[PDB]
Amino acid sequence: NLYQFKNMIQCTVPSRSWCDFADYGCYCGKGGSGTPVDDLDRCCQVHDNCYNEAEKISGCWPYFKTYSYECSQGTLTCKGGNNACAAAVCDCDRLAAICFAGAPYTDANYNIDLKARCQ
Repeated sequence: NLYQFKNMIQCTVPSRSWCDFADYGCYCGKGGSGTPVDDLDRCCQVHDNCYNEAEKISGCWPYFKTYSYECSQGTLTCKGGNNACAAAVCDCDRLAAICFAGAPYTDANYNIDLKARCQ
């Protein structure tokens, strides 16, 4: 669920407030449309596409699905016991939090005009 994804970001990018990733580019912090603006926005495009794919599983709602995962000593682990939906959504979130860690953050891309730039 999103609360869990917020915590994953806090796990991999503790130098940034989680909120920096909540409204960035065309894809970070919504469903997403148009052309990703940079590397970090591409993390988010893949994250969003990953959620769209997980939505094909019956009863699977990525924003709301509570999975089982661990954050400790700089490492994210999606745990055994996750059903197909949980395991899919957890992996979406885990792969995204890692991507965020290695991607540059450009302040100009925070809170851009989605209607004009993301068509």
